[PDB]
Amino acid sequence: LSEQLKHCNGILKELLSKKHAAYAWPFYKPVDASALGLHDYHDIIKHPMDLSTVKRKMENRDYRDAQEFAADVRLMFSNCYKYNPPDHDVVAMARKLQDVFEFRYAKMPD
Ligand SMILES: COc1cc(OC)c2c(=O)[nH]c(-c3cc(C)c(OCCO)c(C)c3)nc2c1
Repeated sequence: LSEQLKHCNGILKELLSKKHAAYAWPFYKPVDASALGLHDYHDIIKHPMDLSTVKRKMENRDYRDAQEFAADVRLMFSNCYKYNPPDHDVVAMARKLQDVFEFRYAKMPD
């Protein structure tokens, strides 16, 4: 599972790469609810998550296994699906980035 954590890190790097930037960018940094006018965001979302936070946790060796890492990535998408009207542009972007994630996560080495 050092090997599994390296697969996870590879996924993370891909998610942050220019390849996916057109739909990944809203996930780069924590949602700035204040800035955006989303004054209910932190009443609705108990545990914010974003790719910069996942990167910091990987860098700090916070994740002890692939499943812990995946839980944070899925939390980030679930927060998006919870908060937003399902026709919002950001939800379309979340679906696309999550397709990238789930297909490559599935290729995890034993
Ligand atoms: C700039 O990055 C983001 C990332 C986001 O999530 C990962 C979101 C997100 O979850 N919702 C919204 C968002 C923004 C506005 C101004 C909204 O009001 C529409 C008018 O009623 C709504 C419903 C959602 N913007 C994000 C921006």
